[PDB]
Amino acid sequence: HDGFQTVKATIDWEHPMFKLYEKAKRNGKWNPADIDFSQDQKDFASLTSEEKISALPLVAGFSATLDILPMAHALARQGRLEDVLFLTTFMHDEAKHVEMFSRWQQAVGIGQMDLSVFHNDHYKRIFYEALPEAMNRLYADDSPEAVIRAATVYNMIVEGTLAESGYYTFRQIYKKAGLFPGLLQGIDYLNMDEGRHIQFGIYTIQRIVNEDERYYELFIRYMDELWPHVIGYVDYLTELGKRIDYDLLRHYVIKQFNLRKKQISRT
Amino acid sequence: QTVKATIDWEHPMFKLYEKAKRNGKWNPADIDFSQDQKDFASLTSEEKISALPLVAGFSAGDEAVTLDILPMAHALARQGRLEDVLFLTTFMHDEAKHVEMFSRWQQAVGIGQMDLSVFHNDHYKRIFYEALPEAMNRLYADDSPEAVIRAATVYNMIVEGTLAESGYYTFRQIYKKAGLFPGLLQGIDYLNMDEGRHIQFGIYTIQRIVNEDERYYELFIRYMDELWPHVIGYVDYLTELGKRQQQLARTYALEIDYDLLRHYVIKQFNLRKKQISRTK
Ligand SMILES: CCCCCCCCCCCCCCCC(=O)O
Ligand SMILES: CCCCCCCCCCCCCCCC(=O)O
Ligand SMILES: [Fe+2]
Ligand SMILES: [Fe+2]
Ligand SMILES: [Fe+2]
Ligand SMILES: [Fe+2]
Ligand SMILES: [Mn+2]
Ligand SMILES: [Mn+2]
Repeated sequence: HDGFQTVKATIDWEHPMFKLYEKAKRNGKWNPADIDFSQDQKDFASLTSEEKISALPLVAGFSATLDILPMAHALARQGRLEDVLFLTTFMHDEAKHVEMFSRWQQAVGIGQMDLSVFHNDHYKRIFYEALPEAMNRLYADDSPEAVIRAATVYNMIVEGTLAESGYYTFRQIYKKAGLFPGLLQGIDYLNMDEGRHIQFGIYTIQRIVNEDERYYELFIRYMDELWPHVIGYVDYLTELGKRIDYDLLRHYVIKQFNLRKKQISRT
Repeated sequence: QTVKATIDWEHPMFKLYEKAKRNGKWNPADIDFSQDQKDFASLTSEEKISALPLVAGFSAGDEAVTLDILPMAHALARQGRLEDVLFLTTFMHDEAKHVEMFSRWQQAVGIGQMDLSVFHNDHYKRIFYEALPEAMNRLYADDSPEAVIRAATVYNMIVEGTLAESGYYTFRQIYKKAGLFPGLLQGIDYLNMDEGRHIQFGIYTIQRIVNEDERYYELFIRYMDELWPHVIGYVDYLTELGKRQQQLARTYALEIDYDLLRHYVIKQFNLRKKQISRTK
């Protein structure tokens, strides 16, 4: 350490990531331990076994360990105190996301099911390969390019495209049916958390584009490199369920993906 | 069915995570600092500096540990200790709020542009600028029992368990007694509660490692004593600063017993050693 900002100066109170950190503290007090899951257990019990099986592929998607931590290292190493302050709320959010799904699986009795079997090739290419490789790269390579790639795979694709669509899917299937109210309450808290996360992704990608516009084009190319595995995983889930409007859900994915591109401007 | 569950609900560090969530909802943005600002204004310029060395110690220290906890969370996730990692997210968020609280107090009392670094002497720099980050960053390449005990000893048992605990006692002994800085002390009391969980994580980490090989207990003691000369060396310098700017003690009829505080620092240090046993 050469020195410390809160000794020489203050926190940059006007920094957008400090203002995002404040929002996270106000809006992130929810606790998975407070959610009533007893109705969810009775709803899963009340399902024929045909209906129990059809829910597992989508739930299997969410069963995927502080994925953002290397970004917190890289940005701390650069002296971005406000970002680090925000990223402590990002990490705690993700601990609560693992907690909520774990508790819900326990309540409905599938926490010991090996849900891995519903991860096809395209899923694994995103969650087993591109996400951890892009984030871990940042411990050795913190370049403008490496940071945009990390934020694209994780914040714009994994959170901003796939998770968003999964949450919308959960409301479209179960909220309408009046099923699984504890799960849906959890989903709504996760969806609010993930909004701040996507905003950190957008801000990170953009303060870089405000440097050099060549990177805006890296952003699009990286977004486009991953698209075949987003839609390839979506199609596999579509196929399994048909064996609930699957064509408006595939359209929501496409909608979300192009909407992520539009939140980064060239100027 | 057929696989192990994701989370061990009974693990001691999951229990600690659940308490951090329940007990850790305070927000520095809620603290009323308007009486502090009025208290600081009314001080003579001699009285406006007797508190600043300690604030300097805490602002930097809280900043340092916010940056420097990240390797421990890396190492423990790599060892598959999911429940520890869940707990360490509350630990990390706690420390960001501690840095926030101190910066807000500096900002509110009008000293936001003042460079408080000058109150970091040589021994302060050797712990917070130097030994803390080195021990923690080591865990990126070397996550052995030995490296983990050293990190948890410098961070939890010395920095939190000795220096910070003693700093909080100092604050209550001088400013709570005088009725100064009511917002700062409200923060102090919040920080003190959080830090109980942080020391407990250090105790549990250090102990689970000693329970495997007893040779590590002795490493622990040696690391504790290696750090002591810079602990007491920083404490002696702050003592020297207070004895020389006695105007705020005079004004508020405070008998500041610098030897009582020095004994508290010695107590805390011997007490952190005692909370680790050779056997178990
Ligand atoms: C069954 C209908 C299929 C159509 C909708 C497909 C979208 C589902 C996406 C589920 C994957 C979400 C993965 C969680 C990401 C994370 O770890 O934050
Ligand atoms: C005159 C007696 C001096 C007593 C010692 C005072 C110590 C000052 C505080 C500096 C340490 C702060 C470390 C922060 C710990 C954390 O944020 O986890
Ligand atoms: Fe997220
Ligand atoms: Fe395919
Ligand atoms: Fe602490
Ligand atoms: Fe000395
Ligand atoms: Mn999440
Ligand atoms: Mn602290």
